[PDB]
Amino acid sequence: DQKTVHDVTYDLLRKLGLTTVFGNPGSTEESFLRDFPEDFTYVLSLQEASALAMADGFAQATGKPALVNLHTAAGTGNAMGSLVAAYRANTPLIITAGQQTREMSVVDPYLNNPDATTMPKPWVKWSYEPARAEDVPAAFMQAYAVAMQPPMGPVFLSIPLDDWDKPALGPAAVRSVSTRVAPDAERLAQFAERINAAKHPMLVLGPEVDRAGAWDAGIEFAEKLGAPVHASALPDRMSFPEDHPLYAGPLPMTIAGVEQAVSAYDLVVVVGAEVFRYYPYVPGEYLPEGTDLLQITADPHRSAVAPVGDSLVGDVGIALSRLTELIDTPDDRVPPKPLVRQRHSDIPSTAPMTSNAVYEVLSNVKPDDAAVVMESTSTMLDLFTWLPTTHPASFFATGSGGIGWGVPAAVGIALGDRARGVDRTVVATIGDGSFQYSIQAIWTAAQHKLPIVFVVLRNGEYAIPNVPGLQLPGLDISSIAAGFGCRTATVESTDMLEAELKTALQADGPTVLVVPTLP
Amino acid sequence: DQKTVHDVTYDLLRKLGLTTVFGNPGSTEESFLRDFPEDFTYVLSLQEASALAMADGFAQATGKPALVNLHTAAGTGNAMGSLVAAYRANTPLIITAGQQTREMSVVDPYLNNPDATTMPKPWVKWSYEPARAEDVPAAFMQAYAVAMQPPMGPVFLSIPLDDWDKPALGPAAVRSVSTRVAPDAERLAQFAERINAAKHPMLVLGPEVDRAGAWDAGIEFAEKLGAPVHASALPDRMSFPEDHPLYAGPLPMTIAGVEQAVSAYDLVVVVGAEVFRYYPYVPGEYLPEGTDLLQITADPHRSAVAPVGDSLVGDVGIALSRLTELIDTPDDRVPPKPLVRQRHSDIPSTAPMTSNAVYEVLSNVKPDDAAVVMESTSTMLDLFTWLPTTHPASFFATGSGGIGWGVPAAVGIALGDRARGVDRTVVATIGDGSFQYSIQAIWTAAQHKLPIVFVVLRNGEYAIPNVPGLQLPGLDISSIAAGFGCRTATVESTDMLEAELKTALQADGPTVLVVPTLP
Amino acid sequence: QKTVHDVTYDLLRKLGLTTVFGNPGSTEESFLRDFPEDFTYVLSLQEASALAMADGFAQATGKPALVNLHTAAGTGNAMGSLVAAYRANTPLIITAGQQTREMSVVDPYLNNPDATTMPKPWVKWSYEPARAEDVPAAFMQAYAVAMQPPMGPVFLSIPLDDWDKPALGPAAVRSVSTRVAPDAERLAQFAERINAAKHPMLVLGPEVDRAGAWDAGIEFAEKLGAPVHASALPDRMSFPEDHPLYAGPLPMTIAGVEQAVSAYDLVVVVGAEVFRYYPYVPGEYLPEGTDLLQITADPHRSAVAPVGDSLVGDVGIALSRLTELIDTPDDRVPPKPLVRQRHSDIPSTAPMTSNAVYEVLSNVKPDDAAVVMESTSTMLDLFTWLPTTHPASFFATGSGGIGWGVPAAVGIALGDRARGVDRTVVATIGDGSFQYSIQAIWTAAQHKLPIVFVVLRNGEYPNVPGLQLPGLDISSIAAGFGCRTATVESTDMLEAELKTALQADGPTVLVVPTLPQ
Ligand SMILES: [Mg+2]
Ligand SMILES: [Mg+2]
Ligand SMILES: [Mg+2]
Repeated sequence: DQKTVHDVTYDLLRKLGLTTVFGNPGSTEESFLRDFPEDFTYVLSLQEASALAMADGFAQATGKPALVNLHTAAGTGNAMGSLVAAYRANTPLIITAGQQTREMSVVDPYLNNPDATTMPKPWVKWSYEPARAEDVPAAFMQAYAVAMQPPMGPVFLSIPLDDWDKPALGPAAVRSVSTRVAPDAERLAQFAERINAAKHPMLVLGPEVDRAGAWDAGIEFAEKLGAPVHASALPDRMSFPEDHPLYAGPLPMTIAGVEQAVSAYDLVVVVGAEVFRYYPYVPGEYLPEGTDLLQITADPHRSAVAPVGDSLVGDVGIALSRLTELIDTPDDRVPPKPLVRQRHSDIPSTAPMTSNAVYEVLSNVKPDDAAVVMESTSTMLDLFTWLPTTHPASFFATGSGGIGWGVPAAVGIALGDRARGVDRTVVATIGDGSFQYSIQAIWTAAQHKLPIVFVVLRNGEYAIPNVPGLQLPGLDISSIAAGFGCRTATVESTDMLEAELKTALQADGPTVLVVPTLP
Repeated sequence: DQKTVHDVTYDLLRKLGLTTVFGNPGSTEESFLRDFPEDFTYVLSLQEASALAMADGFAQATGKPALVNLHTAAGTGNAMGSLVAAYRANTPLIITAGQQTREMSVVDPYLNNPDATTMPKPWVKWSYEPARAEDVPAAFMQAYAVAMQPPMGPVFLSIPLDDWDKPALGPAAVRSVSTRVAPDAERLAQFAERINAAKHPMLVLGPEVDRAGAWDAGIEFAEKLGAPVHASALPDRMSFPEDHPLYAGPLPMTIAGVEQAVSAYDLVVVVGAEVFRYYPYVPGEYLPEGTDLLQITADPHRSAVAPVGDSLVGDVGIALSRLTELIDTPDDRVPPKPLVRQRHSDIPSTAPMTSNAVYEVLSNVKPDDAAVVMESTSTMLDLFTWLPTTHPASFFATGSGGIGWGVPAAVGIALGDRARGVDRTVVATIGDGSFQYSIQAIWTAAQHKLPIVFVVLRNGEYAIPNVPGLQLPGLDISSIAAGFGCRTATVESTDMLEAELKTALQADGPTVLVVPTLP
Repeated sequence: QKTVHDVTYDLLRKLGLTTVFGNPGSTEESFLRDFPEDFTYVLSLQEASALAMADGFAQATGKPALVNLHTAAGTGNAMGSLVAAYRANTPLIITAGQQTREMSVVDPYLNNPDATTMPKPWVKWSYEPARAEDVPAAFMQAYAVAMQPPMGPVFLSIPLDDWDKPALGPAAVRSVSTRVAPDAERLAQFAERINAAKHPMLVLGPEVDRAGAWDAGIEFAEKLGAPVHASALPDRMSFPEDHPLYAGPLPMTIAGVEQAVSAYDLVVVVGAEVFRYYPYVPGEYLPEGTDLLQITADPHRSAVAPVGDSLVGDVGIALSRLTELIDTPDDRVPPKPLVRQRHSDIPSTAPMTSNAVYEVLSNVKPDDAAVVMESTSTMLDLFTWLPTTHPASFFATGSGGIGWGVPAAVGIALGDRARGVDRTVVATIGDGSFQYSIQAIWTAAQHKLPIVFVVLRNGEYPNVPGLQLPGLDISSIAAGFGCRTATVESTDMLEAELKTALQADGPTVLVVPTLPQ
């Protein structure tokens, strides 16, 4: 009748709010999952890359940590790609895996996970296997503490399967931690003074802003400062309304490009974005002479690696509210030149159509409060042109740039919306290559009847001389989708796209719309 | 006109025989894959877990190392589960990933893979990123050297994308290494003396024997010794003919079970198997009093972790041939009690049928020289009963116990058979849960028109109190298979199974046969 | 025309990293070549001493310091000191030479393969640049990582051919946050919880002194009016031990601390671990009815706490702000000042008790001296006779590992001299501890540092082997390394030799025969 480690750990998890587990069960996790409490929810994915990316989307949508459970070394390993994405997104995930029993692990038995704590390195804030069964509950509290303290991120706990049935020491202590630190006030005041002195400042608001819930504070600061506001290149979140008069669009993604974009300004203020998220290499100066840079981030790693600038560490939400109070109202600052999207319509059109046609049709039917998930690199321009983000927490893309994230993340986001009482649709625009990586995640969408519309752009190739492995012939994506239980159609025209979109928006459960598009 | 690192590295790869690359291409790998030589082959998989497991099967079937190419941290991470399997199988894989350019990596740009060498740890023999572009070719030679020296295993090389276009130092030196070491002759002679002295010896021949090409040598030794011959529990390879009069079947998979199985013997000789591959925990003595143990393995890690016994390190093929010469012909050794399979027939039967029905139908139609790939844990007894392995290199299962291996490994094995000029069919029996993990691999089978028959046992659940996540409703596996380009049928009876099997064996290209079976 | 070497030293000068501690070897030659005239190289005879000396120098100056070590071998020799620097949150930039990129692929002699793994898990960051041209930016990055809170050591491995390559241009000079502030809203909740307490108790730990928050701590403590404990096993002391609210160090066991807090309804832990336990004696971490708040600059220390609600933030900022936030408590009947049981063993002949030794010390110790302590067995005597009354005036090993105090004392004195603080360092070191890093006293002699090493000689560190230290003439060893020395025969002679040592130029080693205990 004594409480076991299992009893008191689930009791702690409930108090912490960790009542949803994403995973794929195996033998080494049976003692953990056995007698799963009735008020907890287990979300099954067919493959671990999907489980962890789903948890990532869930955690991001709920603004709360999520628990993942993986099958020893094999399952942990399958999730390592999604782990990089979660780590780059600063998502508070508690990743657990079963481990062989302490009674046999010394002989390295079948499905042992030797040196388990090394495996997820270097992509976790913390990796741990308790020295004894009795500390499993405190280890969970600690995992939550590490994950949730800034900057947030995933952690790993390996638990020998025999631990769970051991007598507990007693109830687990329930702790709470700082999820924010504030900027040093004296340094923040120094930054404000430098900002007041600028003649031609520019403001960059990156993904940390939306993740801090600081959308409104960013707007209030941006409007007082009166400067043009850029977003991050290659954003995994969007943190400032893209229809705002001050919006100047995403930064370029190269050194030379950013150099040229900032050369008009005497000061760049970067809040919640890296300095800078560069992708392809085009040589230049990180910062052109005559342009100074300030950086504000909650992640000391991001200020540490910055090639240039003066930085400070602090929650970006606190920083923005405070900066608003500290800066002067500029004297007659000249309104930035409005951002103009080169829109032209390719509607109507028959399949195969341009990606430009596809995104315009989407913008005509997309509900105003829908969330957009993006995983189609060849079509970023189309998303920018036709689907501006105008609400907080309504745009998501891979934290790392690795694909196979958006499909399971969409399932996680919709599960998250349902848990937090938000009624909206998730629209995911995914390339056909990207769609294949974690295609099995759509089964979970169908199983939970999630309002997700997956719009798959089928052009028969990957989004990239004589390079092998780019072509994707011989895929009937509708059959696969139907096979996994999703509603589906292959669209023949912009009219059919529009009509199927309207039907999908009203359906119970997810739909996969396959849209043939041009290469 | 000067040779680049790219020129001379592919020249070296060709000389080494590394002319097939398994992977999934990305931006950070473009400079590697560009101008891919015409006589090389690129095998595309839709997801990295599949790419690496496919390479694993290819390498095992060809008896030669294979090259894998993965997309920076994201792609490396997606493959980590299959990496554990390859590492546990001692498969010589050279795993490479692209890395961000040396011109920008210091600022941790998008898709950088910081501390890349730590990531695949602890599941590689060696992990390396060259200190300069010019050493890339020597680093490949070294990767091959480490992978190929005993015990074989996978290695990891991370290559900054800018390296490939740098001027080479000159042609790369071509080296060759030992792929075997021999047992210390004086210690092996000591072991032979101990064997001569046994009154009731037993012999265990594990997966290293088949991987060493030592099938015949194992038979010759086993026949001279006259002892019963067990196989490994949970075998990833089978190394001794299962229809042999001396065959006593696989060992049990628990401590108590093995204890009881070996207690009749005064000496257990374990060649090329772990001591012992235990799975579930049932307490006992590793070795009962009165029973001694000798262990011979090419992997010092396996002798190091053994709880009991005297061991020696050496190639198992060399050891077996030599032991044959060293041991006495036993005087009138009593023939072991024959192994009797509890066969009873459930043919004919309508769907859903017993797994016993399914495997008997398979045994009636399976070509004698077919390879079997196994990934259906709830049906190991059926495989044992109806599909004995009677040829070398004709049985394969996951190295680690992690599922999602057999489907892509089957594709790799068939590609391997085609490369090495062996004409045979691969029959893969896969559970429905297992089939989902790396389901996209079947697209590669269809793209290369491989003679693979995937027999999927659909019982609606995973092969395992109150445990969540075991049920798999709402999957139409035929639609998915057809969607990926494979021939397919859903069988309704043993008659239909037999007929579809015969049709599949004659088809060009793979077939997925979905067989409804009982829970 | 400018090389990587040129622009890196230029950047280091601008960062203030102008003193280098180490012992140079072949693989460092290219780094140290043409060492600029305005930089200072402090040589130690062994690497453990070099890093611990850099630790003390950085703690004393309140600035980062650079350490340069000889490839795998030299880095390895310093790993024990690295643990101490890492536990103390000292911002040290540790560099080591590496074999040339031209050869390292063949694993040549003195190569350091997988260099970045070696100092793990005891650095915040470990790195070997992907190319020569990134070396200057790597140094800026190392500074950034070490200096951002919580501070700590980092490791850079530099292939020896990198230094002579052409630089890309001047290195960008960046500045970073060295503090974050508490979340104001969370701090305000903590303040409310403090106001609601009937009988709170305050713990002030080593972070407070490292943040220069001695005054803020006094101000807050005096307004709250609660008893004030210090950390067990302190590496710094942050609150005057002659203050009327001072209750002494916490016990060092679970059962002990459980008992110590049981009178209080709320424990407020600022800049101390929760809690620094050493021997195991079982209990509950907190008794029922006692709650705990924890404020630390190190997220690791809040993460591992077994109990409590915590927040992360600079402890100086938190203290100053808490003072403004809490109520003025009413009806103050103040806790009575701590009464130490003091009974003299003076005068006395050697071998004397440590009780005698410390009282003699208290009689002659300059009021503004720094104490460096490494004698676990005599902590009670230090508490009894040598209370810490000024900020930044007590130092002991960050980790618990011995061999730290001697080199640290050398670095502290060099740091005082660098920052223009005129004071004496008094180090009280057991005779076993004095041996680990005894070569460090050579650097003290070489730089003529005002350090008085008081070595408590009792011939030991049961039944456990390896505890006996016979056949050591420490006085002759010290003189051999160039230090003034004396073996004292009585309290009178101890006192006399102390006065001479405090007046002498350069360090003195006083060997004091003490009774075992
Ligand atoms: Mg495409
Ligand atoms: Mg099944
Ligand atoms: Mg002593």
